[PDB]
Order: sequence, then structure tokens, then C-alpha cells
Amino acid sequence: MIQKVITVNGIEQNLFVDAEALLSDVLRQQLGLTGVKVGCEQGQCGACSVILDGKVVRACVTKMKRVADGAQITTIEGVGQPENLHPLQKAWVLHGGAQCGFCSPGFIVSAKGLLDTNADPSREDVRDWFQKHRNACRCTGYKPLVDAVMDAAAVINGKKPETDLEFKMPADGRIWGSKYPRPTAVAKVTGTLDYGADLGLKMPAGTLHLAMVQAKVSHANIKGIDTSEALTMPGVHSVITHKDVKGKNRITGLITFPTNKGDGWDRPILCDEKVFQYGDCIALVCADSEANARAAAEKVKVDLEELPAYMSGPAAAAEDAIEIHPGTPNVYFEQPIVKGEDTGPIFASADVTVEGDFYVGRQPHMPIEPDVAFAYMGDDGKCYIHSKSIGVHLHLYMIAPGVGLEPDQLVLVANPMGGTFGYKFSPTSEALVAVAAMATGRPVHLRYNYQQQQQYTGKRSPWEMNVKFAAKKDGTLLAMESDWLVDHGPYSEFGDLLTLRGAQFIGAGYNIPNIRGLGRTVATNHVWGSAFRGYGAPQSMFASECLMDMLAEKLGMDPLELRYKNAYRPGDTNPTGQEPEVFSLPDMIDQLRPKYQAALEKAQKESTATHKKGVGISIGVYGSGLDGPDASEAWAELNADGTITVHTAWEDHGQGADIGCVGTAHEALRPMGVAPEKIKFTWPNTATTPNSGPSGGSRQQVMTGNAIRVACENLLKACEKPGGGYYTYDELKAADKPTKITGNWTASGATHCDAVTGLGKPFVVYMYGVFMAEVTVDVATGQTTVDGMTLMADLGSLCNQLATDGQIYGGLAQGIGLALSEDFEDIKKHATLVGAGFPFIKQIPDKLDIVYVNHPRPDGPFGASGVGELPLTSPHAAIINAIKSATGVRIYRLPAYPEKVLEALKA
Ligand code: FES
Ligand code: FES
Ligand SMILES: [Cl-]
Ligand SMILES: [Cl-]
Ligand SMILES: [Cl-]
Ligand SMILES: [Mg+2]
Ligand SMILES: [Mg+2]
Ligand SMILES: [Mg+2]
Repeated sequence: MIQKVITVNGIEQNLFVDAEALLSDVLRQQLGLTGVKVGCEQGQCGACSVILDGKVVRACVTKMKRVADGAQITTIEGVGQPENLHPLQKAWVLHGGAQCGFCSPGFIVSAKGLLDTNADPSREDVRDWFQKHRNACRCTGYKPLVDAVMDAAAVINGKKPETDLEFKMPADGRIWGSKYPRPTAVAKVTGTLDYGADLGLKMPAGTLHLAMVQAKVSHANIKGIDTSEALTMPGVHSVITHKDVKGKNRITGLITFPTNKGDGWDRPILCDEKVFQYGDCIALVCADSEANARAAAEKVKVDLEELPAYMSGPAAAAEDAIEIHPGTPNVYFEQPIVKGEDTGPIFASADVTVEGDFYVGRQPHMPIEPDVAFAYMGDDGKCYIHSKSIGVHLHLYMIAPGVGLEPDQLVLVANPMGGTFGYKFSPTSEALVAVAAMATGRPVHLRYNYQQQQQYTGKRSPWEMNVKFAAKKDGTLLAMESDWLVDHGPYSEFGDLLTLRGAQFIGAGYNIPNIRGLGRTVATNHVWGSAFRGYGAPQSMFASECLMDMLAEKLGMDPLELRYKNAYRPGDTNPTGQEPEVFSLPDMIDQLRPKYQAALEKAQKESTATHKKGVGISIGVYGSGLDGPDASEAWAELNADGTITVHTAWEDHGQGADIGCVGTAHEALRPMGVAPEKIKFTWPNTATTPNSGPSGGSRQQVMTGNAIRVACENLLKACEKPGGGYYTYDELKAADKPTKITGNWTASGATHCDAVTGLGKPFVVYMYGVFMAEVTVDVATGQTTVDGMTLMADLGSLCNQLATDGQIYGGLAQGIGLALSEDFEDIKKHATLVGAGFPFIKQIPDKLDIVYVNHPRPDGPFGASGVGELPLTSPHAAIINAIKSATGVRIYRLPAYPEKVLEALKA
């Protein structure tokens, strides 16, 4: 050990450290500076950026021996605090750069390092800086971050007053539709919002820290577990196995479809008889620290008989394949789509037909914050779980029978969280921590490292797809045929539903009177499927939107004009036979057309012999809601101090549940003139907030937005004075009148899609968009650079533009990753951010352009649709279409790795 006397955030610290210790650990654990965020732990994400003697360094890869006596360190806590914000922090808030907020301290610290060396950077300078310093963001698509740095620099340089970094009310006083900052922004930019791992460091002594004993093979029969060595290791309390589980030790898929051949109880909590995928948790070591628990977990011996594993859908779906879940066929669900007339004779007589085989793979969510959760036994006797769940009520029911608790005896709470992009539509660690808290009676905390985040949380499910179009010479679509195989890994939860998405979204956007198709779901031993933003659309629409360009090519028609010819218009129906609720695609195409023409001309003009430029188009469509008559609830409460709390379980992945609530409530409450700062939101809690539903299916703005609106309307009625005006809290209380008022809303016109035909009216609100990708392909290397993305977006009406701009930029960036670099195919190689193709800043163009063409929705609150998943529906199709435009080569199977593109170029 050594004494190190240094300065941290301007204060002399008399430090006692191990020379080998990581600066991140010292700062977080020894000094309580939890504003230093840790994600990847491998120097790849920059979340732990600190300034050390004028240089921006990643604290997770900086050992204390590299910290000189007398060194100066700055963390986010030293940059500024609430009530004392630095221009960079104010700018982040103004520009909405804090979505989940997990990368915000690291970006801001890094940015301060930049500005201290280059006071007046170009946008390009800012981008080069964040690239060099590995500052990664999964939420924002980077553009808002650069915006923020530029604005802060101008203030620091005296070129504009600091007061211009403060939001100015539109007054009208209307915050709906505005850039009003989100309530959580200040905490995020100051590092004072405690995420799951931060909470773990601030839990009491006697909290047990867990480590998972995980399967190191993909498929096995388990014979036994030997914990003897682990029990003797430092700090070890106990080891938990399936034997300690007090319930069924299974998670239920809960809404498993009746025609599913599986019962939906296939997923264990702790493996008992079988390993079903690499990473499966077989035991939990409870220890006094994460380090001690992990060390001991390595010594737990699992005796197993490895079995042949099926590592892809086609492999598992073979007629001969052995049942992974004995008693259930590997292909456990099929969804037909049967619209209009038989397609066979139509294809036979059509002027033109086209067909393609396409593949979209096992995209990893890659939030900067790896999975984390904790649990404890309350003094009330209930088991409390605090995690990254984005469906607290859903998860409660999915796990309660497995852990052996009645619904009333379990409470799930959503911690502030550093992104999920859908992986948290699934339980991950919740049942594990519950089991351990119940068994030990003590608080337990479980943090996954980045490898565990990659290998052992769910993934976008790969789809192998064949899609066909028949059309007239004039481009009119006559018929479509479709076949898709969904590789859902070993756990069935929502796999059937994902498969149904193919019936709803393959070929969405156009009038197609006649459809015959069949989706199939298959269990495999690759990673289990969890929702990934777009949930079936990124697969479905990659196929159909690529196929539309092939159709255009075959007709000798411009691909945008082919879409214009076919796009939804009054009278048309979508693939499930339902009338669209608005008709905005022709409008969007018409407004995009000149920008498209200009982009083509620029592409031709600026292409060289070695660097070929192209422009590609696609349409995206997706529902806002879960299928059928989805519903939400909110409570609007006048408090004693005149503030108003809007209680919901609107779960915040980081998308903006806070500002969604505040903005929607503010608009609903206008008659009573309620200032936005007086409106409070509630963190999701299954005991104390209503069942607003999960933040999945881009549904909360519509469902919970409506519920909030209704509740606020009902509060207004509760407060109304006879003769005009409104009663105060004290007045209502004096009259023994209610102050906490419920609102409910249901999408009553929606129906579930049929099990035989796929027909129905699954959502009452959809999101519609038109993408344009501009790319350059280096034909010597096969490397594609996305130089620009445009999204024409119909969101009905914007609750908040900082929120919606950010959502779209974030989705577009994930589109670039899905198109060019991302996958989780190799269990080891893809278990890091860099290995799995995470888009760093230079991979995302600065030119991300949005045009809102909003057609107010009959059923959305104040006309709003959702936005969440729209930007990831088909941007990767636009990009692939752009590569085709540039070079003449079509990539059918994502991602377009350079070697893959080169092989196609040279073929
Ligand atoms: S670079 Fe340190 S946590 Fe990712
Ligand atoms: S705001 Fe950057 S990772 Fe979420
Ligand atoms: Cl998906
Ligand atoms: Cl290909
Ligand atoms: Cl390659
Ligand atoms: Mg200042
Ligand atoms: Mg017609
Ligand atoms: Mg090769």
C-alpha cells in the first residue's frame, strides 16, 4: 500500500491505495465519487473519463501507480454541481444530450479536457476528440453532444452570454411541442443520479454481493454442482442453487399464444437439469464484495454432459433435430398471413415478379451500462427488487410463481438506468436477486460485467427470410409471398409475438391486396431473444424495403417513385387488412423527392474511381402500443404544497419517461395554469404506482400519455369551482373532497391478429417514416461510410422536441450499426463493444436530418403517436440500398462487413 497526497476536484486528498488498484475503483469506492461511471471496464466506452494532470484518461484502465504524488484529478463532481453548473453541463441540458445520461459525465469531463486545449473547436475537432477518447453513446447518435460542446465553447469564449444556455419559455407558456429540458437532466449531467451499480456502493455493510456461476458450454445435461472450494474462499457467505428456489424455478412467458406448442414455462431461474445456452446461470455465490464473489464463483465446479448444440435457426429447425426442450418441437410456433386472393395464380400472370433471400442477425443492444439489480426483504415482509426492468408489473407476474411468492408479496422498482433498447422487456437478473434475498434474508446486489451483458442478456432474434413481390409494369403491387424463420434461442418469452410481427410488417407501407406467408419460431442454443427496438420490423422491413428496390430495378423505375405509386392512401389496407389511421407517406415522399434528387446528383458528381457514392431510400412503419386493446392508468394528485404529482409506471430506459409525463400533464392542465416545474413524475414501483404497462412497442406516449391526459382532465373537474376558477388544496381538504384522481385509457378499437389468417387491427396508432441514406463505398477495401441520414417522420404531434430529435438520432445510429458492423454471432469475439461493432462517433455522420410531417392521430393524446422504434424500422435497408446505388452490389445478409462487400464487388 502507498500514501498518495493528490488534489481531487480542487480538494487535497490524503489517499491510501494499492498501487495496482484502478483509479475508477478508488474514485468510486474509496472517495464515493459515483459520478465516475463505469460500463465496459476495458477502456472502450469513455464513461469513466477523468482529467488527470490536464489529460483525459479512462479511469478503469488507469492504475494508481500512474497517478503521481501531487496529481490533479477532475471528475464530473469537480466540473459543476446542481446550483453550480458549468457551461458544458448547462449546454447538455439545453440540447437534450442526457437521454439515459450514463455517458454524460464522461462526455462532459472529456469535453472540458478538449476545451482546455482547444477553446474554439470545429464540429470536426469535437468529433475527432470524442473518437480519440472513446466517448461512446448509445442513446443520442452523438449530434446533440456535439451541439452542446459548440454552444458551451461559444459561452466560455465570451461570444454569447451564459444566460443563453438557459431554456427560455415560449410563453404562451406551452411546453408541449417545445424544447423544455427533461427533469432528470441536471442530476445526469452532475453525476448525482444513482444507477444500479452506484446504489450498490451506497448500500449498507451486510449487503451481500453476488456472482454468477455460468455455463461455459452451449447445451448440456447437468449432473451436479460442487461448491466446497468456493465456500472456503475469502468473504464467501454461501452458494445459491436451484435447490434454494422456493417456487417453480421457471419464468413464465405469461402471454404464450394458444397455438404455441410450448407451455411458456421453459426458462429456468437457476439451471436444474439442463444448460440451454452459453452463459446460463447455474449458481450464485454470495460474498462481502463483487470481487470476492467473482473469485469464488470461478472455483464452483459444475459436472455436466455436453450435448450437441444448435447454433442457428435452420440447424435447430431441421426435421431430424433433437428437441432442446424434450416434449416440445424446436419449431414451436407458426403464424400464417392470409390476405385476399391466392397469390400463386397472381404471380403466374403478373408483368413482373421479384424474389429475395435476406438475413438480419443477432444484434446486441450494447447499452453503456451493463445489467445490474438488487433485492432485499422489506420490514413489511415483502421481497423488493430494484432493477433495469422496463415493465415492472409485467416482470412481477413473469417471475412470482418461479420465486415462490404471491403477487402481493413481491415489489419491483425501476432504478434509474443507462439504456436497454429492449433487452429489459425481458427479466434478466430479477429472479436471481429475488431468490438470493429470500434464501439469505439479506440485501443482495448483482452487477454484470460487459462480457455478461453481451453473452447473457437477450438479443435481437435472427430471421432467415424469403420475400416475393408480383407487380404490374406500372409498378402497382399485386401480391406478396413471405417466409420467415425466427431464431429465438432457448427461451420462448414473446417469441411467438415477435414472429407475428412478420405478418404485420413485412411489406408494410403499401397497398398489397393479396398476401400468403408463414412465420416460424424455433428454439436454438444461441442467445435467447429479447426485444430489440423495432422488434420484428428491422427484420421484416429490411426484407421488404430491399425487395422494393429490386422491384424498381427490374421495372427500370426510380425506387422513390415506385414507393410513391404504392404508398398507403385512403381506401388501402395494411398487411393485416386494417385501414391506416392517417395517410402521410405520399406527403413525406413528395417533400423528400427534391432532397433525394439533389443527393443523387451530388453522389454522381462526387464519386471517384475508388470512392463510390450512392443514395438509398426506405419506408418504415410500426405500431404504438402492445397488440389489441392495450390500456394504461395514471393518478393526478394535488399535493399540499400546490405541486401536482402524476403517478405512473412509465418506465424510463432513458428515452424520456420524465419529460413525457411532465409535458403531457402540462398540456392537459393548461386550463388551471400549472407551471411545468410544479409537475412531478414517479419512478416505476409495482406497489405504489398504477399498472401503466411496459415501455415496449413505442407505446407509452400514446397509452400512458392518454391516461395522464384523462387523469389531469379528471383532476381539473375535481378542482373546478362553481362560477369559474379552481379550488386550492386547502380548500378541497377543508371540504373533505378528493385530491388524488385516477384516469384510465384503452385502445378500444384494437383487435388481436387471428391465429389462422394473421388478420386484425392490432394497433390504433402507427408511426410512419421515410429514410434516405447517403453513403460512400471504398471499392478497394469494401468499407462503407455513412455520410448522411435523413428521416421524414410523422409523429402526429411532438410532446417534446428534445426528446423526439434525440430518439430519432439514436435510432438512426443503431441503424448504421445494424447495417454495417454489429452482430452477436461469436460468443467470445463479440463480447466486447469494439468486437461486436459498436458505432463510435466517426461511424455516425454529423449530418442527421429530421423533417417532421406530422398528421395528428385520431387516438393519440393531442394527436401524438409514439417515436421510440420508428427510426430503427428500416434505416439499415436505406443504407444497403445506398450501397447498391453506389456500386451495383446488394448485400442480402447483414451486416455489410468490408470483406463481404469486397467479395460482392469482385464477383
Ligand atoms: S472506458 Fe472505462 S468504463 Fe468503459
Ligand atoms: S445518453 Fe449516452 S449512453 Fe445513454
Ligand atoms: Cl427483435
Ligand atoms: Cl449477402
Ligand atoms: Cl471485414
Ligand atoms: Mg460558472
Ligand atoms: Mg388502388
Ligand atoms: Mg474472402
